[PDB]
Amino acid sequence: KLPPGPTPLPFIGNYLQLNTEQMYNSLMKISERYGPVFTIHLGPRRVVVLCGHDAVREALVDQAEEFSGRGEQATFDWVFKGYGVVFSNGERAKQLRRFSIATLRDFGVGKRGIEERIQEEAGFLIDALRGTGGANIDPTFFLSRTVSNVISSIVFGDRFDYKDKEFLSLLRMMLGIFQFTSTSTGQLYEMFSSVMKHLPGPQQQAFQLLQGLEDFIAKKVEHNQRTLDPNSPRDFIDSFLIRMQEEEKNPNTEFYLKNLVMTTLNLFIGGTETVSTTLRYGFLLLMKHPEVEAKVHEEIDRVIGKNRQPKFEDRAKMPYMEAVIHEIQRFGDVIPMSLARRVKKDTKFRDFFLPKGTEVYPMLGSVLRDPSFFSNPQDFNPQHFLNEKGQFKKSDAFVPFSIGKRNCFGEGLARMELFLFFTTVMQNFRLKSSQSPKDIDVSPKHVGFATIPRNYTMSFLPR
Ligand code: HEM
Ligand SMILES: CC[C@@H]1C(=O)OC[C@@H]1Cc1cncn1C
Repeated sequence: KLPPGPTPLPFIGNYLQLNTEQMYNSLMKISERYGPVFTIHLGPRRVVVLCGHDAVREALVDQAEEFSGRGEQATFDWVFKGYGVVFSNGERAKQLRRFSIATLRDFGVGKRGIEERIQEEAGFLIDALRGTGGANIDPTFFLSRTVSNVISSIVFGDRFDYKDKEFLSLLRMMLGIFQFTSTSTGQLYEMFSSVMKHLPGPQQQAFQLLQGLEDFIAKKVEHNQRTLDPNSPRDFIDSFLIRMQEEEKNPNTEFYLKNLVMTTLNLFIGGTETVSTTLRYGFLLLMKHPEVEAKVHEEIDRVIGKNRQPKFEDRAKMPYMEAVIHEIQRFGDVIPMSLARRVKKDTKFRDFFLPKGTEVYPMLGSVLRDPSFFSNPQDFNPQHFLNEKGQFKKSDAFVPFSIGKRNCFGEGLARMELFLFFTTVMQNFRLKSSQSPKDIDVSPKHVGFATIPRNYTMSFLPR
């Protein structure tokens, strides 16, 4: 009655069928044998796996409510423990998601306000990139300081100074955690956390980075409590603390300190790491494909010029830039197995029985690379989202933010960030790799919870 899958052994589950260094490939290799919907055992953790566009959409959209429960990511749940928007369920999820979405809008997300903040911030990236004097540099922290400063703008009330040593520290913590969760040890941790959380190893270093990010948030919150004005909120934290006051006589309220610290931490991490990684992978992809970079320059110079900052409405007159970013996201596949979902109830799904609480892995990478939706799925080719005529061609398999009821509500900010950061860098600079185009490896360095591109250096040269 459960979907078919390979026979597990007691406790270790399907250990013998999985290579934890390549979870995505192992699962895809299993899906080739069993079909697109299968049951896998991550140790004693039973998970149903959805591969391909049709399986992912049929579950997450066509049966949206049923598949709207949140599952586990054990590394991250070490600190969160079900608190905060991302890892919450039921009433807690309803309440925090509604609040988060509305308070981000109040602070300019999808509005003129945040567009101005992003333009300013891009401005500061531009100056910082000129300041290398065309140097061969690691762009990791330049990109990530810039990106993080936007969400930090919204949640903490001010940006970080690029020279701030504590800022760099947090960014290393973030990079560190995503790194770990995409290593074989990270993925074994997903299978055997109840043992491994008590064992020395890279787990312990990852928990310590998570604890450092937690301590920094709770000290930012403590500061806000001590200085709050209930009639003029400075930031997201302020808004949340005001609601905590209004709610202190509701006995069943989800608005309390632990949910504030953990939601704020979801936002800070969310709004920092994915867009940053996307950009870094982006500049690698473009350096590997000079023909695509040249076509980008052409369009920016024609539609925008050189005399001003790019804006968000510029998107509508720029078919090719939209297709490069969509293709960057589709190739990049930054979060390849989504965040895990779970069935809210005993559930019937295309002739299988899913008991209440069964964890579900929507293989977003299998949709981004579904050969029914994309011609040569393993090639970076911006034409994947283009008319024969050259107009922007959408895709139902374009799913890097997932779909359904618990879909990324950061999509709006991220899309605005990607566009303005990519064009404003492209307008002001051309990209020059440390090796020739043919010797650049664009294959990932780590794939697990995230797709992590290889360490590289590059140069930014003015036009
Ligand atoms: C390149 C950019 C981004 C990518 C690829 C991405 C990807 C994802 C994915 C795959 C999920 C899981 C959704 C699901 O379970 O169906 C998610 C959820 C989430 N994301 Fe993002 N995201 C991005 C940007 C952002 C930004 C900028 C923020 C914060 C401003 C953010 C915050 C969140 C939050 C809070 C959730 C939890 C949704 C929920 O459980 O209700 N993300 N994102
Ligand atoms: C594993 C959950 C991570 C967290 O703490 O909150 C969001 C984050 C994952 C994520 C979702 N959207 C972008 N990111 C980087």
